[PDB]
Amino acid sequence: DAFVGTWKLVSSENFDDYMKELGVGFATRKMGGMAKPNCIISVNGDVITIKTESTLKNTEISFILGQEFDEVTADDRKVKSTITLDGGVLVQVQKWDGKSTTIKRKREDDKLVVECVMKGVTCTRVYERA
Ligand SMILES: Cc1ccc(C(=O)CC(C)(C)CC(=O)O)cc1Br
Repeated sequence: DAFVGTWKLVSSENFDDYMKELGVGFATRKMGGMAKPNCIISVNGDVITIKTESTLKNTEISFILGQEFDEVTADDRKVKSTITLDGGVLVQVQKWDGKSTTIKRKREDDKLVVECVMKGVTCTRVYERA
């Protein structure tokens, strides 16, 4: 839709602070911090697939909107995820150990903008079409 495509990371703000708030250790933060992943979003019927690809780590999720699923995150958290579409924004929540984090993906001009919140920290990552 507005989201379908192959996207390349072009900027990132506050990602180290976001990872630190999630409890990610130094070695993993170091690897994640200067990663420049591609994000590949596709849809077939009810099922949306988001692939995130980078030199040292790939992940993939597939989901139906509104249906909770189990996810292993790139930093190895075992979480329960739910993704919904609200005002054209894809809103993902991950829940684990009584904590949560939200990841909002939105389309703005030429940008896929991804806002990640954990407690007081807000990270913004911008992707452009590859
Ligand atoms: C392999 C890999 C998997 C996920 C991420 C993210 O950064 C995910 C979040 C936090 C959701 C942010 C985003 O999608 O840009 C990075 C890499 Br490298």
